[PDB]
Amino acid sequence: HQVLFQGFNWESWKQSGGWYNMMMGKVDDIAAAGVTHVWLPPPSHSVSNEGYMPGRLYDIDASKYGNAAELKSLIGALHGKGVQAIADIVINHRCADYKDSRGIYCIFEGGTSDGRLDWGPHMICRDDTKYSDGTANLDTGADFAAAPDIDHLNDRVQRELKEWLLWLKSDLGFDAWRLDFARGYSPEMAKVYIDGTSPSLAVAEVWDNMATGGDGKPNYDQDAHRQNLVNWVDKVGGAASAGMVFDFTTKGILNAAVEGELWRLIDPQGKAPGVMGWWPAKAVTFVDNHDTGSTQAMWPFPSDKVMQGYAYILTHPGIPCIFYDHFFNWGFKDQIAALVAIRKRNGITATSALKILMHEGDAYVAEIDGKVVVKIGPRYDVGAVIPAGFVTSAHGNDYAVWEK
Ligand SMILES: CC1[C@@H](O)[C@H](O)[C@@H](O)[C@@H](N[C@H]2[C@H](O)[C@@H](O)[C@@H](O[C@H]3[C@H](O)[C@@H](O)CO[C@@H]3CO)O[C@@H]2C)[C@@H]1O
Ligand SMILES: CC1[C@@H](O)[C@H](O)[C@@H](O)[C@@H](N[C@H]2[C@H](O)[C@@H](O)[C@@H](O[C@H]3[C@H](O)[C@@H](O)CO[C@@H]3CO)O[C@@H]2C)[C@@H]1O
Ligand SMILES: [Ca+2]
Ligand SMILES: [Ca+2]
Ligand SMILES: [Ca+2]
Ligand SMILES: [Ca+2]
Repeated sequence: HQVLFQGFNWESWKQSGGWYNMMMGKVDDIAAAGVTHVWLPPPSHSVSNEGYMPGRLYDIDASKYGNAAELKSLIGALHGKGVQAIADIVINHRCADYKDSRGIYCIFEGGTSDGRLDWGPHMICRDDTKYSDGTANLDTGADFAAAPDIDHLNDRVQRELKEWLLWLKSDLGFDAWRLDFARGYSPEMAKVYIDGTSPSLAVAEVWDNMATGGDGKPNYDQDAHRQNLVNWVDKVGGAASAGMVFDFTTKGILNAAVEGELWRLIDPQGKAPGVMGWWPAKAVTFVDNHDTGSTQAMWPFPSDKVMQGYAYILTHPGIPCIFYDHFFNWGFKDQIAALVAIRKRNGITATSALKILMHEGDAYVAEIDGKVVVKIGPRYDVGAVIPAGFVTSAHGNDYAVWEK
C-alpha cells in the first residue's frame, strides 16, 4: 500500500506561526486517511519565499516554513503514525550569498562554520556565463534563468550534496526525495544522488510540454511524452533504482478527458495512456500540485470535476498523490478518505492489473485486480457494464466505485 500526499501549497510560506507548526494539527487526519508518505517543501534558506531558490542549504532555521526544531517535530509526529516524509530537493540551481573579486555573486555559503557547500564559480556550469568562470563542465540539462546552474559533473558537488542529503535524513528524519526540476540535469546525475543516498523513493519532476492539435487540445497519442518519462527512469537505473516520475502524461490527458472526452483514457493496445500504462510501478499520479493548481494555476484540473480525478487515480495502478487543498480546504476530505480505504481494503497497489470495460466520451469504466470497479463521467447509467457480484461502495458527482 502506497499513497502520497503533498503537504503544502504555494501560499504555505505565509502561514501565521509557521507552516510546520500548523501541520501538527493535520497529522492525525492524514494518517487516518491511509496516506503513507507526505511531501514537504524545500526546507533550506531560499532567496524566494517558497523555497525554490535555495542558498544556504544547511540553514534550515532561515526557511519561511519553519526552523529545524519545528520540522523535526512534524516529521517525528508523522513517523509516530507510520507516515514517511519526503523532502523537496532543489539542486539544479543555487543562489550564491557572496561576491568574488569579479563582483559576481558566485561564492556560495553552505550555512555552517566550515567549508561544506562553500563553492565557487568553478561549480557553476560554464555555459551559465553570467556567473561561471568558464572552468566547469557544460550543464547536463536545462537552465534556470534566475540563478546559477550547478555543475553536477563536479566531484566535490556530488560529494557534498550527497553528504547534505544524508544529513537531511539523519538530522531531520527525512525518508525520501522529490527531485525538483529534474529536467535541469541528466538522469545519470540524478542516479548519482539517488543511489548514493538510499531514499525509500525518489520521485522526480520531469515536466516536458505536451503536444496539442489544431483545436488546442492534447493529441490522443501521447506516446512521445510518456516515452521521455520512461526513458528517464531507464537511465536512472530502472527497476534497480528507487527513482520514479510524476505521471505528467496522465495529468495532461486526464485534464482534457473529463471534458466529455473520456475516450482518451485508453491507448490502442488497451492500456492506460499515460506512464501508468507502461510502467505503473514508476508512475506517481496526481490531480494537481502547487504549480498546476493552487495560486499559480499553470495547468489546473477542471474544478468542477476534481472528484472524478481522484476516483480515477485513487483506484488505479501507479502511486496516487493527494493535494493538500482538496483534502483540507475544499470539502472532499471524507470522499477522498473513503476512496483510499477502498484501495487499501482491496490490496490495490502500483502494479495492480487494469481492465478497461468502457471508454466512451461520457463514460469510463474500469476494473482493477478483478476486485474493484470504478466509473467516471456524466453518463449516469452504466449498470449494464458492471460485472455480477459488484455492489456500490462509494459515489459522488459523476463517479462511483463498486466492491464485492
Ligand atoms: C517495465 C518497462 C521497462 O522494463 C522498460 O525498460 C521501459 O522502457 C518500458 N518499456 C516500454 C517501452 O519503452 C515503450 O516504448 C513501449 O514499447 C513499444 C514500442 O514503443 C513500439 O514502437 C513497439 O512495441 C513496443 C512494445 O513493448 O512500451 C514498453 C512497455 C516499460 O515500462
Ligand atoms: C438502481 C441503481 C443502478 O441502476 C445504478 O447503476 C447504480 O449505480 C446506482 N446509482 C447510483 C449512481 O451510480 C451513483 O453515482 C450515485 O448517484 C450520483 C450521480 O452519479 C451523480 O452524478 C449525482 O449525484 C448522485 C447521488 O445521488 O448514487 C446512485 C444511487 C443505483 O442504486
Ligand atoms: Ca561555510
Ligand atoms: Ca541558471
Ligand atoms: Ca518550477
Ligand atoms: Ca541545469
